Amino acid sequence: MAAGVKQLADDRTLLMAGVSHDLRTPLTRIRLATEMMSEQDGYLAESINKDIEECNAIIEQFIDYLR
Amino acid sequence: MAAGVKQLADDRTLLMAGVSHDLRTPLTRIRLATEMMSEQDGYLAESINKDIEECNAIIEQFIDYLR
Repeated sequence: MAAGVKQLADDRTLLMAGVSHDLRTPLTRIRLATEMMSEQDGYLAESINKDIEECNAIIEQFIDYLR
Repeated sequence: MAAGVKQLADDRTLLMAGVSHDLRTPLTRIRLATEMMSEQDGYLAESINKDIEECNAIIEQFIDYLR
């Protein structure tokens, strides 16, 4: 295949296992951190897992221009 | 200037204001969320602002191959 392409792939799988793999370990430790005060004020606990949901949206929106 | 370049810039300033701008709003809300249990266990509070410090390191290391 003649074309010359070295920056048109390996980004969707490299951006998840690349950044996610590391940003996924902090929500777990803090899962229990906020889970503790999640009783005196469950609010925080969800405020975390929620920022995580937005973390997945930002990854697909910022990856939309990395193909 | 003859060369043809459309993917060799606008990435360092587009990756900070691009991703940071959004990932910086969750540490503030949680700044107070964990700040609450930061007394019954300040540990968590720092566990957050710390993941943030690593958030800046990961951005410069993942940006090192985006020039």
